[PDB]
Amino acid sequence: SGAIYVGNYRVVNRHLATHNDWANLVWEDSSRDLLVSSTTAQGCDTIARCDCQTGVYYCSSRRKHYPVSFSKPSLIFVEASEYYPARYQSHLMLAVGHSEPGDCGGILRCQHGVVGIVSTGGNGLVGFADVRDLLWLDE
Ligand SMILES: NC(=O)[C@H]1CCCN(C(=O)Cc2cccnc2N)C1
Ligand SMILES: [Zn+2]
Repeated sequence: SGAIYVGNYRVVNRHLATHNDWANLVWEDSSRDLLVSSTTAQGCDTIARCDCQTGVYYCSSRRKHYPVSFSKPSLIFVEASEYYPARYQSHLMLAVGHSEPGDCGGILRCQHGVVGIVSTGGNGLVGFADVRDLLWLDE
């Protein structure tokens, strides 16, 4: 679990969005595993606007943060799960690191701010849904 709180927006993994997230829907994209909902309170976070390929993510299944090198956002095949059929997930960045289901929502940050959230994993890999291209989050 986990979310990004920026301005009057909450960014979560689409597959973990609550009834309240869907009742206050701003934008969602199944191909990216992202959903953004509106909030009444002003959020705690800054979004990175950069091309960093290194940063640090929070791994809830270890209660720890780990440094990672990650690929540029791209279209990557993701196996079928209970939440989606087998498909290509876009804007996804992979890195070598620990992740379990439950780790989705952990933030990846670089020195400029929030880069994205954990969205996929397994086999010693961790995948992050990129948010740096969503310029409207702080416009
Ligand atoms: N389609 C998606 O974005 C995900 C939906 C939930 C299930 N998916 C995983 O990759 C979970 C996972 C498996 C094993 C270790 N770590 C993990 N985070 C795919
Ligand atoms: Zn950066």
